Amino acid sequence: APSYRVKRMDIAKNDEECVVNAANPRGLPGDGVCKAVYKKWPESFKNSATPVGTAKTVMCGTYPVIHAVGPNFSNYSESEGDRELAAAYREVAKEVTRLGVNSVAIPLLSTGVYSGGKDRLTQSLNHLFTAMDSTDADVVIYCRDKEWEKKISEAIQMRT
Ligand SMILES: O=C(O)c1nc(=O)[nH]c2ccccc12
Repeated sequence: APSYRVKRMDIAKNDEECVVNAANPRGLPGDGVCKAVYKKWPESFKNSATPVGTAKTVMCGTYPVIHAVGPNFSNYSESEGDRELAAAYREVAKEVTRLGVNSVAIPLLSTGVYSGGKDRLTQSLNHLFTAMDSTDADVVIYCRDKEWEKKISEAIQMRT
């Protein structure tokens, strides 16, 4: 029976069958999640560019890296940003299904330097649930903060 879990650790050390990179539309290495991700799967960045609100899979050997591009809320209106964030997660669910994986390691898109300086834990996590609820995969959400870990865990436990 597929589950949602949260882990406070480096997504580059995930124990899942594939990883979602919080990517930029240029397909460039970047910093944060994208940094450790670039260092662990650099060959996954070959032709990894995909537009805001989309996801693109690049294989690193047989290990799929799903480059998902959340909106930078600095650049987007709240309404248009929300739509692009929902869309990015929809494309992640499609890739996860197409790959036939049993599990996926995923960050909360648009919650760091793309957040526009605002707390988007609930906004981002709800878009993640909406997309991934139609999939068969175990989902492991990776965060770095302790508080965020607690809140994500509570939101997971609240649905069951
Ligand atoms: O803020 C983020 O977590 C984030 N979400 C994303 O979808 N893409 C990003 C690309 C570069 C840096 C940060 C990000």
